[PDB]
Amino acid sequence: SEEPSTVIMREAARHGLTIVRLQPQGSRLSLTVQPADFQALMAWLDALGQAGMTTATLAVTAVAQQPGWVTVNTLVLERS
Amino acid sequence: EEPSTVIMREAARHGLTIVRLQPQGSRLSLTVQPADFQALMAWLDALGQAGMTTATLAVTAVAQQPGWVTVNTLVLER
Repeated sequence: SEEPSTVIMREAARHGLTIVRLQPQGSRLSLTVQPADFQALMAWLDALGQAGMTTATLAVTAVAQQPGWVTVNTLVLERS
Repeated sequence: EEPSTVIMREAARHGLTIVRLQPQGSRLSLTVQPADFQALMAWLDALGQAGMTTATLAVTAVAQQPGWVTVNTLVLER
């Protein structure tokens, strides 16, 4: 059905995420994302899960002086 | 309410098992057993709505169970 990049970018536009890099990682997808509002990042990951893309690795750390924001240290998704 | 009360009540509401909850001032370091990722995120969202932010999170998928993860690091901030 839809290619993963289409879903990822449509949902990134909806939830306010900036994609620095999207590249394959074996059969998975590695995403490099600019620092983000954690609530918006969770809403985006939930939308990707609804499109059949599970979160294989996620590591985030709060941004200094902005506790509700996080640096996305690692993000890897599985294809649908 | 004390942060541990909210954290433990909400973990039980989302089926998550806490095996260590260690205070570090305004930060709380947790050790959580492997979990359904959607439930883990729902718990963190409910904690955020109660004023407790996710300061550090590191998870990796469970091999052969893709919707599940191991919670390698979890630190919350009150």
